[PDB]
Amino acid sequence: TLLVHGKDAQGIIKQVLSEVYDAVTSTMGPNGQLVMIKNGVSTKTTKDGVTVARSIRFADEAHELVNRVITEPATKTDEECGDGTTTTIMLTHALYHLFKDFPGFQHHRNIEDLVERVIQRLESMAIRVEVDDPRLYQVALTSSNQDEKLARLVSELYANNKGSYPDIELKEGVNFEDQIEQTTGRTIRMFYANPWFAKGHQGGVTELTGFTAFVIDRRIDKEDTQKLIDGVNHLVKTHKQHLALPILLIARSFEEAANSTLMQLNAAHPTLVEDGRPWLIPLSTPGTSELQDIAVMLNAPMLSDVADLTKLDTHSINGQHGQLELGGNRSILKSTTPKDEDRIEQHARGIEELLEGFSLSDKFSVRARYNERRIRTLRGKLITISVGGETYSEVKERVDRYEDVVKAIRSALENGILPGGGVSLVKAVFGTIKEGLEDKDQSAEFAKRYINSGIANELMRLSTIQHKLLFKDTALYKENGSFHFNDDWLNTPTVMNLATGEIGTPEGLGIYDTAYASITALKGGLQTAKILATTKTLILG
Amino acid sequence: TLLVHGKDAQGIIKQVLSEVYDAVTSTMGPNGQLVMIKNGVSTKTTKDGVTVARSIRFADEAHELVNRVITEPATKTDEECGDGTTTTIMLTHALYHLFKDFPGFQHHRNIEDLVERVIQRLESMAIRVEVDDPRLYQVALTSSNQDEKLARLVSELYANNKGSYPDIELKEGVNFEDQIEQTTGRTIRMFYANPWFAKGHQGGVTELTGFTAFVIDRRIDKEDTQKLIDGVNHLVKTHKQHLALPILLIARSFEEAANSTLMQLNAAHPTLVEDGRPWLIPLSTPGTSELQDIAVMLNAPMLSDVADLTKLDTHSINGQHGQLELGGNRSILKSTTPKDEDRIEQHARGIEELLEGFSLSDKFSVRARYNERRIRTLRGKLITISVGGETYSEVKERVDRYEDVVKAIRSALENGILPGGGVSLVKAVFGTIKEGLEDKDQSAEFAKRYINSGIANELMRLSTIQHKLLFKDTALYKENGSFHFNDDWLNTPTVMNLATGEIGTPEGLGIYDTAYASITALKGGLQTAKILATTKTLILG
Amino acid sequence: TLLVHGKDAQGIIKQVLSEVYDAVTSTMGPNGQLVMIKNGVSTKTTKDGVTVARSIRFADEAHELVNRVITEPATKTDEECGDGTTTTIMLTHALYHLFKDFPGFQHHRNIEDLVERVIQRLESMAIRVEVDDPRLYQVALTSSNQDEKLARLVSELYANNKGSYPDIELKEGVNFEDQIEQTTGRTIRMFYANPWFAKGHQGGVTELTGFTAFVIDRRIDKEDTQKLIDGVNHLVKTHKQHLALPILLIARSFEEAANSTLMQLNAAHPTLVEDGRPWLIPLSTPVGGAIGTSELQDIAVMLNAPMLSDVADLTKLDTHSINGQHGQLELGGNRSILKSTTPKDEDRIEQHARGIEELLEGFSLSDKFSVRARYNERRIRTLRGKLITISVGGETYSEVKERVDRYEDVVKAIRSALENGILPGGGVSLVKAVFGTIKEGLEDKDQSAEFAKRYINSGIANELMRLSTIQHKLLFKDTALYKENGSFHFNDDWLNTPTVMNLATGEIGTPEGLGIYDTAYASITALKGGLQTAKILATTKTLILG
Repeated sequence: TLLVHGKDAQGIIKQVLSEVYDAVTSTMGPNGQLVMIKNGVSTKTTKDGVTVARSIRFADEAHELVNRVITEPATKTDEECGDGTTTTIMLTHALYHLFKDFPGFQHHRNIEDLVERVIQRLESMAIRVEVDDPRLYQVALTSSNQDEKLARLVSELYANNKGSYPDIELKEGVNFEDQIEQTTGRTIRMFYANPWFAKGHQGGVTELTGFTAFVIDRRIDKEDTQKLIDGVNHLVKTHKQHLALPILLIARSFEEAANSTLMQLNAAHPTLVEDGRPWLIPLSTPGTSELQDIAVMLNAPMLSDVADLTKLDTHSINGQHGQLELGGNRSILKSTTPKDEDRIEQHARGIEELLEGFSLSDKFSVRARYNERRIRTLRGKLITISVGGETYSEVKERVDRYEDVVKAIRSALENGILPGGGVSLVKAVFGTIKEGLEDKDQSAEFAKRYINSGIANELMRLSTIQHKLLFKDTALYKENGSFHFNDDWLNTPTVMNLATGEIGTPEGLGIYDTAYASITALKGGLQTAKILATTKTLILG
Repeated sequence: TLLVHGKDAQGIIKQVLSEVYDAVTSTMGPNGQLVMIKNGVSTKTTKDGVTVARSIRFADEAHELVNRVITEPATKTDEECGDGTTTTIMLTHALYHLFKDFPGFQHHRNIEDLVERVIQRLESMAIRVEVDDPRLYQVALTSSNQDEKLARLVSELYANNKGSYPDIELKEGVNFEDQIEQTTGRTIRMFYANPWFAKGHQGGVTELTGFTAFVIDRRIDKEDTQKLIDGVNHLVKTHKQHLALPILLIARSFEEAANSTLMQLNAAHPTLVEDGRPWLIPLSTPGTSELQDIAVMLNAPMLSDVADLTKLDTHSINGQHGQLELGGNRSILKSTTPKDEDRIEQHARGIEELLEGFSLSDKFSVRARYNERRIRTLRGKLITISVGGETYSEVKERVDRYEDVVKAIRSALENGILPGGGVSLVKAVFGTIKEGLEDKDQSAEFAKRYINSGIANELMRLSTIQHKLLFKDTALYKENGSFHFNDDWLNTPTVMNLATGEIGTPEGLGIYDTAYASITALKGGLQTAKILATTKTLILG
Repeated sequence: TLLVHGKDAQGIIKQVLSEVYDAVTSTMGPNGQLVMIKNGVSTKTTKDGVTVARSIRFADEAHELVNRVITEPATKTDEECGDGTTTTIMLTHALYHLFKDFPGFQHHRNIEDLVERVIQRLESMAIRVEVDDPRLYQVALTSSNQDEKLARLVSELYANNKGSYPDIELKEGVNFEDQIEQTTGRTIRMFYANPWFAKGHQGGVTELTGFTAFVIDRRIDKEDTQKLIDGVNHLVKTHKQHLALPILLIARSFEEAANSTLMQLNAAHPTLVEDGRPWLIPLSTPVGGAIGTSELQDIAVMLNAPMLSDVADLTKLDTHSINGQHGQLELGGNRSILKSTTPKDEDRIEQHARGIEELLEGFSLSDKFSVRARYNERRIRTLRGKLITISVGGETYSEVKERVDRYEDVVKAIRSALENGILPGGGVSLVKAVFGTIKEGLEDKDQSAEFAKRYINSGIANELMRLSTIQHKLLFKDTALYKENGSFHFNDDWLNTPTVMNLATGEIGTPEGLGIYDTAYASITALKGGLQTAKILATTKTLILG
């Protein structure tokens, strides 16, 4: 195949990045255009930044090779958070032109360094919103495409449950009206290894009022078949007196070689079978410390090896008499005694204490957010909303609109809130320039690198891009050719509510963004911009 | 694949909308042309708007992509009502030009708001015609191609049965004269799960003079096989004294796993078999509240779970001694005692009271119309007319002529009536402009948005389009180049009867349209127009 | 696929109609050209209008789409009557040019009404020929392509059998000479409801020497399944002593719901099965309407069957009502054929035939030419008709099968001649009908004011006169009628004594004098069908190829 080198590769990169920019940006604003996507023999018409980005294709192999670098990192890998895909592609294009404008390795190490200081300001500027705070409604109203009914309902659900963070699931209903099902119960990530072990022997929903759980770490296959026979028969023979059925063997993965062995082990002792219910259930989980949470909830001992089942005692074995609901998708706990809740809360505090002693940068990392996900599983309530409507298509669309509201409010309380309308980036850039210039200690170095170079000024012009796209062709850009920011506008910003038609501050009107989305957009935008600027060779072979 | 953006996309959209408009509109009027459609190795030649719309194809993928947005929403999704597809494509084309003529987001929100107020006028102008009202004869006389005998008979059939909406079936008779068979009986949506349960064990028409029905909600499969054995044997053993055979188990769906179980349960008690007839029949229905109607008709209790069959009493169990005719397509009730009719009428009033307390906009929704479909099932009589004539061909043609009359009268009473000839839309536009301008409170704002802009004036020109296509090349457009409306014509409109050849008022001559068709054409025309106007991107990958 | 709209659609339609017109019309006349058709690896050379029409193809889809509207209605649907396909295409082309010349919906509604009044004159002009009348020979001579031997033989077969109308079948013989087989046997319109009930259980030709028929009036479906079980088991149990198998249940229509029930009823009594033959056969008749009711009454009289209104009437029966015949019957998928009829039965049939004849004797002269009288005559002909089987011979194999087809054309012509009527040939009857209709409307002083405005002043009347001449022109151009001047023109005097030319002899005279006639049904249907297809082609503006 062909090999592209020199001015031609940098020629292709520029063209692809241009075409992707135009298609994704036109979506934004009050004059937001619509994109018409073909799928098979149907037509889907939308204005969703992610969906447009996911679906752009090119004919040439060279063009497509580049296209998988600008979209796909914020498209295929980004499965957890859908929002902030429009923004990342936007900043990539912006910062790419900054790198082309100040060439050479010495400038690049200065650009990368200033942008890194701006990121530190945005991480500081984040407003940590509380559960009771009414600002959640404004975030809910914006994310729901100006829904008055939905934004009221979801905001109330979090506000009424002051003390516990509600986990919300969605199902396609039957009626025209919506129906809410609130439950005081914990959701676990464990599920059936094989459908045979459930009630009715066909993957049903087995309800229990007593159990004895055991958490194994290893992935179980044909090699552990003998260790299970030695393990299970040890407890059934020796330690039967202090044992509440059924015995739950929670692990990472159960292969079909091991599942077939444990089916026969149930048949070996037919005396312990009560109303069809098998007395031994293998349970898989899709992350070592998630099983530690599973162990604490059900008073189960943590075991490394399968052969450790033999060496056990009354001190290690603890059979619970609560209430559990096993399932093919997930298991649900319900009845938790005051003695058990003391153990769970003590374990939850242990995770919280670890988060208290980390740096400010690591609080926004995957480490801290996973540890917060551990806490919420250990202390959470389940709510099931069945969404309704007039047709079939109107229901499933309303389901997606609910899911966007939930994702927005969850991340709002979790991560933070920043002034919307392309304002938080402008405040951060103008803040960091002023801070470095005003600080008389490093003012000599700061002026040489950024100010006198023209990097500082060029970076100010970039932050404006989002505010421009949002509020062009409106009454802000009416007085002159283009609106320009000053020192006063940083203290009291200026936007426009497109629904109402009024001018004010984002704090006054109520326009906000999720902090994690806007920060990741700048981090990811910087990395992808740098790669594109510094590529000189395309290999198609 | 290719990606179309900019002036090309709006260029493609403009062309496809043009070609579809020409092909569908040429059908309308006295000089109504004809379209010649190919299907396999034959030729269908028709002037049916829907059929033309359904069958238009394009060679290019870009062109076909857009074609699925203009035709297919009023073609593939519109299965309940065939009429009002020509009108919807007509208004789409009209309103698309209005959006291109007043560009920018600020104008668009004004257009959408004025058109919305026109819709509120048509919904108010609609004559909800009553059963006893003699205007049905005028609709019947128009639809039957000026039949004096047929329009009288069918109108009398509806008028004499004041209180019940008659369901009409048609059969090819034997005599010269027609013969009418009136029956005071209801049609139900239930039918056989398996052909074995019928008379003769091969899906026959089982006639009964007594039964004991039970309505289950759940979909029944292999999981409910044990619950049926426990349920059926409980009633047959304990509550046999107050039980009239056969026992009807009405539900949502019966799978083959459950049907085979209930076949064996019939064989378990051979003493209760009378003349071959199985004493237990499963009955499926293709909408939770439709089973509630089924429950009320047959004095059956509503049951959520299959296991609820065990916990039952003489208070809950009620065996009827009427007359029922079970069938593979549908079941038909006949003998209803005065005690039962009191229960049905009371339940029907409960549905009517719910409709009384809704908003005016929701009366034309799917919610209200489904609830009216519930009422008509609960209070509906079956009539069988056997159509006769001189030959064989004259009979089957007269059968079709009867069917068009029934379709017309049903839709007239159900939906509403409006003055035809493209007049009701002109009266609506000219009414709404006058109301807003005359109202001195909002006259200042109304003039700025609509009148001074030229929106109001341009909207008046669009309402004329249908009246133009219908009565061009005739004696209305004879005196001058083009006919123009005035203030006086709104009080006494002017059309032309194409059959007779006379000039008068639609009220005088007798030209009418169904209200739901004309309203939904404007609503659907507005949405599709807006989308086409605001699209800038076509993705073919 | 592509979409054709506007002036291009009307452009294609005009071209395809032109090519089909040229290919089919060239067949007609004394200078009648010949068409050479390719079929597989052989060559068929013919001057037959229908066969030319069926075989014309086009390459472009748009062209073939239009071609299926001009040919196929008078080609694929027209199975009963082959003749009058050349005539139908001819008039389509003519009336198409008329609709183009006077455009607009107001003109069109006037054209359709005038042509309708021409049709009414042709139906009035039809001469109802009698069996003994020698004119049938002239019709036979023209239809046989001037055969002296065949036209004599077939005309004699109808003339000698004065009283009974002969049904003629044709078979490929062995000898050089022809052989005639006359049989006293009737043809009935009943046939199998389902192929299972026949001999071999696959729609075969079941031959019987005894039966017990029962004629039901109603159309039978799923509603009558219980009434059949009660009915059949009543006769099989109670009245088995006076019952000759099989039991024939003749009715209007048997639906598949009822047929499946009667299959099981045969299986219920396996003792009465003889050599595979099912003892119960449902039999349908394609009639419909209250005119159609009385054809089943003929079916009832032939087989000594009782007339029954309802299916439930099968229960209340007795030895007086039930009558099992011991004749001979041949059941079939197309039609059933009776053969052996005892002198006792023939007395009942002739008495019933006289009852229909007496009804025709006491009606007015105008009503004798109506649908009522002609249908009642069709009843008589079925009740008194004989079966004749002619085995056609010749020198080779190909000469035999060609002569078979030439026989079939003569039979079809003479049948329809006696049935429908006779009109003066040579494109004379259409000219007489048009010139009659114009003169009648103009001379009638009551409606003369309106008639002049719509037709005469418009130039429609005069343009319609020019069209009726088209057939006469094609037939007698390049001959001594069109010799004195450039073109022959009709006058007032020629309507009283028309002028043609016998192409065989070479003489000038009147069609009545020389002996040139057409079947009335063919000429009427050509005008009706030509008008409908012409209207469609003129008013089409769009072609969808997807």
